[PDB]
Amino acid sequence: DPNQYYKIRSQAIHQLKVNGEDPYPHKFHVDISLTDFIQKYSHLQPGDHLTDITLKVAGRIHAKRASGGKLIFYDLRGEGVKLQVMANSRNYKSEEEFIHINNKLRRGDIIGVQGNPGKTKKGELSIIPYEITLLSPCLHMLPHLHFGLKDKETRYRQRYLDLILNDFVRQKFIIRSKIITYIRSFLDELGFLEIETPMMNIIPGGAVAKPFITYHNELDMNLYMRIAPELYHKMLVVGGIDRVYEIGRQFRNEGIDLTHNPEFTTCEFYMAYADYHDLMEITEKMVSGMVKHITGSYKVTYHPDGPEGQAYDVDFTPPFRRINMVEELEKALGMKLPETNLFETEETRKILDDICVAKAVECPPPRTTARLLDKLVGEFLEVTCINPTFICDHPQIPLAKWEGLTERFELFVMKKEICNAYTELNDPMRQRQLFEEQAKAIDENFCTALEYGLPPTAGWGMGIDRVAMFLTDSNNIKEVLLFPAMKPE
Amino acid sequence: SVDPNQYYKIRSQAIHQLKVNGEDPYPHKFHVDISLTDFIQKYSHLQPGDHLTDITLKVAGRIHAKRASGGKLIFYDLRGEGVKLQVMANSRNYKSEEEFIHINNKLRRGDIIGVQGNPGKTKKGELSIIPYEITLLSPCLHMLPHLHFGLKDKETRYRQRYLDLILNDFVRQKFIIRSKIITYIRSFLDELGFLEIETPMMNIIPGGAVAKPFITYHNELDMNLYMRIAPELYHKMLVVGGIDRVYEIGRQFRNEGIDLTHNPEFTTCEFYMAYADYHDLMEITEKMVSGMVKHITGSYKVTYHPDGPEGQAYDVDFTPPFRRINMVEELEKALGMKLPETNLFETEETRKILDDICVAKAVECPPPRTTARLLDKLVGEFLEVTCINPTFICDHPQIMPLAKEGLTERFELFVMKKEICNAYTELNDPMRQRQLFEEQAFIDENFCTALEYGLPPTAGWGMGIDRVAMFLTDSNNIKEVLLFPAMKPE
Ligand SMILES: CC(=O)NCCCC[C@H](N)C(=O)O
Ligand SMILES: CC(=O)NCCCC[C@H](N)C(=O)O
Repeated sequence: DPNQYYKIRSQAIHQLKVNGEDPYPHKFHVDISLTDFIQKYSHLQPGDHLTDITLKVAGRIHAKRASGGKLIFYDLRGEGVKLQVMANSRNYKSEEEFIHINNKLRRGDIIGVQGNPGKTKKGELSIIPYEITLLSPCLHMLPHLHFGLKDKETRYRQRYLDLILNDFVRQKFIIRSKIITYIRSFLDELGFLEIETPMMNIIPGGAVAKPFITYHNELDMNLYMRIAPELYHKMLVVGGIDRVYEIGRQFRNEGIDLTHNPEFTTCEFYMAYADYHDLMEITEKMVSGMVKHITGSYKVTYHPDGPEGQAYDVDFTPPFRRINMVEELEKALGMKLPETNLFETEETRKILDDICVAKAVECPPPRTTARLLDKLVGEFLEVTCINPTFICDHPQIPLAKWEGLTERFELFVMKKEICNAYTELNDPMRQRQLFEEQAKAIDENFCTALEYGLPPTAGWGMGIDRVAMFLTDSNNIKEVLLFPAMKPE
Repeated sequence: SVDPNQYYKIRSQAIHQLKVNGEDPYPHKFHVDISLTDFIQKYSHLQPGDHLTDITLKVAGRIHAKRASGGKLIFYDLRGEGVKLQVMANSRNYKSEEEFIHINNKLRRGDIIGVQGNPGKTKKGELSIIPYEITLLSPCLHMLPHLHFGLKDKETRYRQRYLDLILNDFVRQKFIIRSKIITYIRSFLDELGFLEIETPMMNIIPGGAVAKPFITYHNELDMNLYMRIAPELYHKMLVVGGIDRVYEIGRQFRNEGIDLTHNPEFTTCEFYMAYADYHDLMEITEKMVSGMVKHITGSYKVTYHPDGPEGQAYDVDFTPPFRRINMVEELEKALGMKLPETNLFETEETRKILDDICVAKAVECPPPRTTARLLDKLVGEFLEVTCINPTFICDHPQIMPLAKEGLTERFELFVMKKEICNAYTELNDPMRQRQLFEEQAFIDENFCTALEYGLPPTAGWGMGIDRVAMFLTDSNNIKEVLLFPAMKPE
């Protein structure tokens, strides 16, 4: 069993220490990465052996296949590449020390290799070791070679084991970092200032979201983990920093599952003297440019239900489809809806309720205008948004800006919102009124800031984790979080 | 005269009157054709008296000064993006004389406005825009300080950062530099093949030690969580997983006192590199720091005022190579004497030798006068305060960790007598680490298990972004480099 293997191996390692062969006190200086070792010496023809060149490589042993006792082959792994170590007893420092190192090494051990490049008769590039050094043994039993960790729960609870055994996982978080790095580069080149704003607030945000509450001792007061940096960003726009963005963590005290995590990453930027239409060009350039630069093409494949399930083609080629919500809902329903400034009335609500019935689009027991419109929008518009599609001018039925239609777009990809933009409010009187009525159902410092004068501004937000899922062909959030929150063992 | 509250009430009335009259400024939208900065670059070559009636442009900004020059002419000092441009509102050139007076009498100091007009330069030689139409966009409802005065009261600057940014341009340039420091680090490490990662800020076990943590309660899991102080354990688990070069520039949290050099949240950078030791990271730190200073500021030489502008100015020279000193030997050379052999630093006999030394050289040490604390004060007064230029101080004795001949393998880089970053050779013996976590006043068994799968020889590196931003913005408290610093209750 795995526990016995662990007890046996830990004993053998303890014995190596008392014998003065402690593997850990060693430090190993690599002369060439495995990736570069391949590049330089992949041109050698079968049977080559560069006796003159001695180099030091390191990596993790994934396979050990003997060939009589005079020859052992190791599958040395690292950086996502493979390199064969052909341990030939003749070529080792001595026969006695060749036997001794092979006796102690097991699958999974970290080792450094000093030897000469070369290609075997079968033609696979190798390094012929003059000396192999154990640097850090693997004390636990790993799965059988071509087996691995299929159990997602284990993969998520032991990410280091997941990366040791599954190369596709490493490529995911490389993709994740390239997304964040691309956003910074795109926005920096537009003159945006990357900023950091408080993650702990003296009062909870004016938003529907159960918060993380923590207590500050010296202040004798509770602090609240942030849900978003918006109000800090607009205070800086008032201060004269016209273009600000922040790619940082947000916190929500809610339920954990395959699509929700208590901490997650968002990007927000605010741009003075812009409206939601100006941000549509920017969103199209960034998102499309991001996809092509990272993946090599404008067309991506996504598996909403797993590799075995259906596969959707997603075409990020510009221009992205644009739609005005009400007009397209009318065109999709084949009927004219009430004029947009009569959407608060109870007569319009009835009409929507009837429409949902007549087309078998059932609504939550709360059959309101907001909910009947939500499920109509979802069933007739959002579901058709396979390619990147801007959905704009949503009915108010409360922030944003104003003939009954909100100044805004949401960008949908694979039937889901990945980012959205708003034209911002700057009337300090109106912003105040919202706060005080919201507080009966307030940020005094932010109201004051608007009293000094916020210019016309446009806001923009994106959920990074969702974007990482769609571009890594992942269908749960635990695949794109290095150490996802997990329910108790 | 008018006090600030009365000004606010009058202005609020006036702006409400504008809405009553169908002249609401806020719903107005204004697209800018060119930024004030590019405006100056593109038309500063013009000569005095010029007026380009052939070009109409839309600029915008905040009114800082309004100077009437007769009944038909008004001058506005318009500022934005850290630059300034004069608006010469000549009633003759305005759309109409009646609209000209109407708008100018609404406008006050601090109002945000959009200007549509022609470039030009007056007879005195000030580049200006000649408005055809000025638009009120967002009025400043509060009274600002007089033009050449401002906000010197530090507390008001920190509590109302927007007003500090409106009135003080040196404040904008500080946070521009701050952002360039972080961006430069990302660029430097990204070139060396590092993977920028994100690790949990919320832990289920209190991390580290001697760091009172922020505690928060997760409702669904019915459990307490702890805000992180360092990402280190998560990083090394990723090195175990084969990601050999990782870094994270993120926020750390300490439940501590709030003062001019302590903030409950702060930014650190850490990276871990497999198959490297602290020596390998010395050349990396040197290149990164020297190149950073020169790139951002234009030279290796920086001037720092640790006591304020009207204080001693220090010349800090980042020219490579940085001075390197081994702690014990240079301490021996500075004190002019031989110290006990390094293996004997845990003996009462060594503690008395150091006590006798501290007394003989008037190195005050507050009880308890242990060896670790006696050595720290001797080092501070004979080495650390000598390090004006960037200086590596290395091989500190162990009596002064879970780090790695009685001398731990690390270097601290000191600038202006204080540590800006440090590096350690990491420990990878799992059997050791499991016992070393058994220091108390908990144990991360998940991290102990990960090491049991095998961590290669690794080296860690850590830097406080805030202190570095302080030294490069000529700031001497931490609130100057934090956009919204924590402030005691008002
Ligand atoms: C008016 C408004 O909704 N402001 C919020 C910030 C701007 C929108 C952006 N998409 C966001 O909230 O992230
Ligand atoms: C051995 C040790 O103290 N490790 C801690 C993490 C590595 C050092 C790094 N410079 C840091 O603590 O930030």
